[PDB]
Amino acid sequence: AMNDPKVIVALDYDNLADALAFVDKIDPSTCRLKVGKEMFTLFGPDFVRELHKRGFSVFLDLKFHDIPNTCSKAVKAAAELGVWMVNVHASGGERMMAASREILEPYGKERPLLIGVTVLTSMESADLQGIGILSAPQDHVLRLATLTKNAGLDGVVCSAQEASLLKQHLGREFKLVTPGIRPAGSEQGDQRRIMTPAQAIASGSDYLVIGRPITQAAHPEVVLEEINSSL
Amino acid sequence: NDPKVIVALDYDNLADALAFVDKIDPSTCRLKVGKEMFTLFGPDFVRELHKRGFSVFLDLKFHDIPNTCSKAVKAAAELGVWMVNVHASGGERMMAASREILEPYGKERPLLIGVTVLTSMESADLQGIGILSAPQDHVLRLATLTKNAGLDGVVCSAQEASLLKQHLGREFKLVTPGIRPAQRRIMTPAQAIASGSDYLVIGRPITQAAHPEVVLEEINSSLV
Ligand SMILES: [Cl-]
Ligand SMILES: [Cl-]
Ligand SMILES: [Cl-]
Ligand SMILES: [Cl-]
Ligand SMILES: [Mg+2]
Repeated sequence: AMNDPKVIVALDYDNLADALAFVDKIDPSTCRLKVGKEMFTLFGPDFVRELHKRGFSVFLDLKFHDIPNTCSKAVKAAAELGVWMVNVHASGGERMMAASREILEPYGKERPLLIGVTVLTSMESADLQGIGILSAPQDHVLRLATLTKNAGLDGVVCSAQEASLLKQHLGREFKLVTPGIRPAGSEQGDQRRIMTPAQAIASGSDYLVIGRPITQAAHPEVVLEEINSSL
Repeated sequence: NDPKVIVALDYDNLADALAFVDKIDPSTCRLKVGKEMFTLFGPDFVRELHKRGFSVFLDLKFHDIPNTCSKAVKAAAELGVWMVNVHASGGERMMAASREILEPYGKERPLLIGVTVLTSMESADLQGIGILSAPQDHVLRLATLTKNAGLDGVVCSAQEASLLKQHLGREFKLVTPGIRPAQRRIMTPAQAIASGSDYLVIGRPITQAAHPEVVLEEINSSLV
């Protein structure tokens, strides 16, 4: 029953000082941080180490996708860095995912959570047909999420719409990391067509990745506490 | 000039990697930095390789939504790398966005190369991820998608090279791993270049050699 902040703040800064100036405004007890391909390619593991020094848990969002040997060694490198969560493309296949899980076994209970990416949020039918996928996107997402589960991974990134059905098929403990949700207290957070954070969590999301609504706030600390209180 | 050999640097230790690079001349080869060394040692390692005079293929196979993939590719251009790759399975829009963001970096911009079907994927692996096409046919589809997006070439095997070169043209670059300088089942460097490969990615045959600079010199002389 330890502290488990549900909001993961996306850090997508092209400047290190701006990024750290933002982190200075928030508390590690109230959120987690996501470091993606942009900030990692620009600033590397030293940036992640600085976030760790500040006491934050980090989701290293690099979506590794390579042959099993290479993908597993990259995941091992994430474990050497001491990250809380790391992701891989399920499209890399079952053997790639299983090899990545296997290599983390020696890191014990503190090992990174290993999460699969199914179909990127930017992709719709047309984009999928372009890369040779003819099945309906929802069915393909379920295929890839099931592949991840069967490879022994800890969870997947998924939309709020997908969450309940994924828990039903894959288990109550399978971790669901959900992007695209806006604070109810923000502008366009009152819109009904997209789930609020409370609705997303009720639907099965375990974590909510949120970016600009927080990083652009005058008082991101206030926005986080409001999101948190509502969950 | 244009060294055709790209040496794979897959070390889990910085000192060991640098001791190896100390043995070779930057005029005789290029270097590949992948997900393992980049995750462990980051852009500072790539900058050290540039300081030593080497051109680098940053092999991180970016695969994300177009905005994010393009920002990662821009980060590669900011680092000054010679080549960077992305997964063609990220789709045409992701690849085109990555090319567009490189436009202002001029002629010195990183070459942008697509990854088609990973070497690890045979028919059974492909079925598992929702692909029912023969792997060779899927490679051709994804390589064509890469060219359509305006990219500079693809990573491809010795088996795939001549067919891709014939179909997609002389100027579309083919970067080929798995080659071994002289079993007869694996192509030699001269055989691969003749088959259409533009660059060769070579690992252990060079990194584990008693005299890596001699292996490189022998490979380079065999290509004419
Ligand atoms: Cl806070
Ligand atoms: Cl492998
Ligand atoms: Cl996008
Ligand atoms: Cl089948
Ligand atoms: Mg504070």
